[PDB]
Amino acid sequence: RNLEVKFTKIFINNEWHESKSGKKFATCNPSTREQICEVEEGDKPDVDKAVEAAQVAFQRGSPWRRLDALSRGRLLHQLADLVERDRATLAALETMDTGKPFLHAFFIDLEGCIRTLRYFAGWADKIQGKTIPTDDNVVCFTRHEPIGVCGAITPWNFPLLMLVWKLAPALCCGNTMVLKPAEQTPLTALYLGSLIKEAGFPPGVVNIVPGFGPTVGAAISSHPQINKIAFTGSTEVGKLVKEAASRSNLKRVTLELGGKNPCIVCADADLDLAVECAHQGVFFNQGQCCTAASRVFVEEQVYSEFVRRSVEYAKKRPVGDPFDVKTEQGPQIDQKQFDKILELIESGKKEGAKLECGGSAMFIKPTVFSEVTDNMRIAKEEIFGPVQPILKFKSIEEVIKRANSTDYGLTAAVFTKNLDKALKLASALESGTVWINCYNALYAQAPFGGFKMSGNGRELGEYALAEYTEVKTVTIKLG
Amino acid sequence: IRNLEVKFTKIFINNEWHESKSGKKFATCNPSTREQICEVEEGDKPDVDKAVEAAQVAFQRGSPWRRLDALSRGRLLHQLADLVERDRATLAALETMDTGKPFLHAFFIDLEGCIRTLRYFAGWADKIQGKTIPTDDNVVCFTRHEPIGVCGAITPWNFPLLMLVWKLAPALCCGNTMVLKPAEQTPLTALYLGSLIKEAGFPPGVVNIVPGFGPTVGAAISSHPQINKIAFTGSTEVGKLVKEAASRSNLKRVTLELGGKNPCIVCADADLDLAVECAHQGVFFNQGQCCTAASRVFVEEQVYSEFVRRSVEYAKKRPVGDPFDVKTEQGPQIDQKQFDKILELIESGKKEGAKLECGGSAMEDKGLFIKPTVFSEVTDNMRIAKEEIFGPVQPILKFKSIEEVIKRANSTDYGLTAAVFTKNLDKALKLASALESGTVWINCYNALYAQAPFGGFKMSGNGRELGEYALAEYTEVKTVTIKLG
Ligand SMILES: NC(=O)c1ccc[n+]([C@@H]2O[C@H](COP(=O)([O-])OP(=O)(O)OC[C@H]3O[C@@H](n4cnc5c(N)ncnc54)[C@H](O)[C@@H]3O)[C@@H](O)[C@H]2O)c1
Ligand SMILES: NC(=O)c1ccc[n+]([C@@H]2O[C@H](COP(=O)([O-])OP(=O)(O)OC[C@H]3O[C@@H](n4cnc5c(N)ncnc54)[C@H](O)[C@@H]3O)[C@@H](O)[C@H]2O)c1
Ligand SMILES: COc1ccc(-c2cn3cc(-c4cc(OC)cc(OC)c4)ccc3n2)cc1
Ligand SMILES: COc1ccc(-c2cn3cc(-c4cc(OC)cc(OC)c4)ccc3n2)cc1
Repeated sequence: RNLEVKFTKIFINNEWHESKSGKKFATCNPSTREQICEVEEGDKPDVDKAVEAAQVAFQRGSPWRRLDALSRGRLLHQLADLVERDRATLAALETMDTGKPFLHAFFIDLEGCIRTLRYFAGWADKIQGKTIPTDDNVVCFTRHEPIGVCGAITPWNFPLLMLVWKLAPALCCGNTMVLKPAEQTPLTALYLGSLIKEAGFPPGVVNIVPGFGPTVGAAISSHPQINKIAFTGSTEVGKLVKEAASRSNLKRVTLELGGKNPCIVCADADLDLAVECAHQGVFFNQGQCCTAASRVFVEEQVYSEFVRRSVEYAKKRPVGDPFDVKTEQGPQIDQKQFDKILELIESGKKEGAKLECGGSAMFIKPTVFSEVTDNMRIAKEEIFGPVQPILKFKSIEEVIKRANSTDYGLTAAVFTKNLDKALKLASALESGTVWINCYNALYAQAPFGGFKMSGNGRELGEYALAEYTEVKTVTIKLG
Repeated sequence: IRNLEVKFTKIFINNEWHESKSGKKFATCNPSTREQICEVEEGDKPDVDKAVEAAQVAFQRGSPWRRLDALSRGRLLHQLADLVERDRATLAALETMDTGKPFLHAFFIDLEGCIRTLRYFAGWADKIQGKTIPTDDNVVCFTRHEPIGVCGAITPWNFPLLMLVWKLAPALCCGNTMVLKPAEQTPLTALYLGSLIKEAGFPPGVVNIVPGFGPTVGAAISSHPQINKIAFTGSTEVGKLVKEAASRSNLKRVTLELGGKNPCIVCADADLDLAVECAHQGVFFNQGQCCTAASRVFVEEQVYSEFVRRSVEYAKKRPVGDPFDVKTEQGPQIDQKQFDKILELIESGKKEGAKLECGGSAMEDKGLFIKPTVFSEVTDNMRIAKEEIFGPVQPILKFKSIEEVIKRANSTDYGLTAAVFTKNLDKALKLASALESGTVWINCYNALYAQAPFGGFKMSGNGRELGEYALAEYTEVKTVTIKLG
């Protein structure tokens, strides 16, 4: 209920720290506008410090480096155990900090945090190079060593999850990390730093430096002693991080960004499954989600009954308090976007699109657009709010071209009972994940990540391990 | 072959030759005789835009190329490698003409390396393999390793045709399409291959070649919003530029290979005669102008002197002269910028206080050649020891303990390659593990195989080439996750 925030400082070498400037910023609560607490405002000197602590704890011969590969997973299981223990604490904090429904934060976010952690615990002693057939007198092989100090920079929509998805793989491969969390949502990250010292990782293996994007985050992406970065958030902000990494240190960068992620309904598709899952992927977590559906193509044979059954759904879903055990949808975080959404609601009005339900606030009331075309703004642009822009199509080959036309591509969900229509579509769509008769079906063992401008690199899979290893070749010649 | 005329100097788009949309041209010179081979078309963004739209369409869904069978793709690559072998002495000549590589070197290394690489990756085409992943009882989930799309490739002058092939083979077996820009210093063989690409029967628009200049064609490729992936072999300087440009627009995926301060450790318990021979050809091969050249040579005290003495006779004994001669080992350096720039670094050596055991100045001024040069008593903070010299210079150093030289070699930001010589099982391996280098040879030098990946650690690269690992850089992972009733 009323839960005290106990950790608010820079986490470095498993000791709690103050800004080298003593500056502080103050996270608030989107549910009820209320300053939660005051967190230390780190910055380049603070970063500079943690990055050194990471280099030391990564140095050869350190207690971290010498750990038996399986004891690396022992820790990772220990940390997951702890997360498991203090689970609702985290769900509570993550709710206070983001305004997610407390259950949503308890059964999705933290279930994902716990599962993702143990999955990569598995991999710690299964990271295998190759032994390669070359010449008769030559032993050749490759090792998959850890890259070094790893930079993690995450968004406020799934703070602890987006954070674990980078921490779990990075630590099993045996890097050390400097973590830098949103400003909107720094609480759960800072908690996990307690759990990290408790499970007993060596000091300096993980370090957290909360603060601001252009200050702290930008210090990371430019730092000469960080060897890799993982970023989850804004397309355009990723562009800069890639740039800075390139200008300084040539570090390895992997990004996960947004997208106009399509949602395709065929004539023979289960309609209640299609309509409802199209709903879960436009209105879940208040519409702000890496996996949200910018576009919803529907074949002419089921258009109106699709559009009709859709508007029935929007009006019945409960809004209100986040600690509500009867709600689905809390508030938005930063009104900076609140403006441009219910502006975009007029974009479709202005270009000739029927608005079948909703279109203003009370939060925003869930909205639905029929008669939408491709060229309208409300189908050209990502929307971090509930806006269901429903289009129409004759051919499978038609919607293939239409849905693939944007420069983004992180998610596509297809709905059909037909075997040929399922597979033909999946193979064609230029999307990192293609879901079929389901939405937001993320698993810790299937890689997530972007095609085209939705990012580069993958996360959550055996493929994740690639982004946290440098491949060394040994080539030995005998006499 | 001697007075062989250059047949190929135009731009290759959709398997048609072309002139500059501009009309301009530019010359390539023979560095051995310092005279002009001929003029090639100078491309620019409007040329690059032409080729990209070509490639964009040869990769379009249902293209002859995309509907093509997977093993047939393999067959074409095997087909193109046949042609190379046939026209091998044409190409190797062209390569020596353009670069002053000893011709025999280009025919037994360079071109050999090209055919072998084309064949390895030809073999990977029907064996690009994704995963099926267990998840819940009611879900089928699996991954496909789709091709990326239009892949830029941009390569230097030190191995013009080999650096091109290292990218073309994997990308082409993986089902991509390509816009290639060779170095302006060395455009001849990249064009010849384009002739063979067409003969081998590749669909038009699957490979395209626009020659021209770094800032002009190069950057137009790196920034182009419809190119989906770049490979770059070149300098660290240009390397940071190209990754930056890709970041600024279209967020392309970028893989980079760019030189190093490549350590060559020689332990006291070392076949010394092998160490001098390999750490000699290691330093000096290809006129010392190599991505993997040997720059800092660490030797243990117990053997420091007699190593140096053995290195210095090799240096004088090793033949320099006409590339077409069958007894040559070191042709000329590539151009005037390099020759002066290397000659200058020599003086920093003299003037930073290091015994000039041999050579030390250029010879027979009417050529672009340099006396093979050795140094002694070279300390760390010294200039010959901190910077990539791209030429014949052999700075030797003293070292005491293993842990001394582990720390000393991982002191740079580079780390493309390293050699270690010892007979000691634990030394070789302890060194092999601790060195921050991409490849680590042991009791050999310059041992590249297509099956083994090659690439940089730290500021020497991102990603790899020539291995099953190259496929990673030319495929995009998709996850298909089906749910059942
Ligand atoms: N003003 C507009 O036109 C407009 C419109 C809609 C949405 N938006 C975007 O919505 C975003 C919502 O926040 P978000 O976290 O989901 O995305 P984001 O890109 O802001 O996420 C950035 C993450 O990285 C850090 N970061 C921020 N700026 C950085 C920089 N310049 N260099 C390095 N690291 C940096 C932050 O601390 C946070 O961790 C805003 O950042 C904003 O760009 C803006
Ligand atoms: N006439 C000339 O300008 C000229 C001639 C000889 C030598 N040089 C210089 O000699 C050095 C030799 O370097 P190297 O060839 O080993 O590698 P490099 O990094 O100089 O060039 C690698 C390749 O990158 C391409 N490139 C160059 N600059 C680029 C840019 N800004 N954007 C995009 N692509 C670009 C070029 O076509 C070249 O083939 C370079 O400094 C080179 O430019 C220049
Ligand atoms: C309609 O009722 C449902 C209630 C609940 C679920 C449901 C989804 N879940 C997802 C995870 C998980 C793990 C992640 O990283 C591994 C990422 C991620 O993002 C979605 C989710 C864990 C548990 C879970 N349960 C489905 C249907
Ligand atoms: C003294 O006994 C020998 C035994 C074996 C060899 C030997 C090594 N080789 C390496 C290549 C090759 C291939 C490349 O790409 C695949 C790149 C590259 O660049 C340096 C070289 C080609 C031929 C070759 N032969 C020599 C001498």
